[PDB]
Amino acid sequence: MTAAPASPQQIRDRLLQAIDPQSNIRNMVAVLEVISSLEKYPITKEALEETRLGKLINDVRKKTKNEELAKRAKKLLRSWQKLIEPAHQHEA
Repeated sequence: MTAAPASPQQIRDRLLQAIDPQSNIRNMVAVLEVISSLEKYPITKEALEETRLGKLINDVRKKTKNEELAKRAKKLLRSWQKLIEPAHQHEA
């Protein structure tokens, strides 16, 4: 459900209904909606800390759709990581 979540807080709610708070998967199919959404909507930096999506980075790293993709994802994640390390080359 929901083709466009837009705001990061709503993504968190969708994550927790797919997995246990202890970061283990109950429904991979439900997880796929979260990652597929994140592929269309990258989490903003102030929202990343606000909604605490950094834990999602930990879980998606191991439970991502494609293990090879997790290596590629770093390019996208760097747009978020700019809050700890200067990364704002062209997405300004």
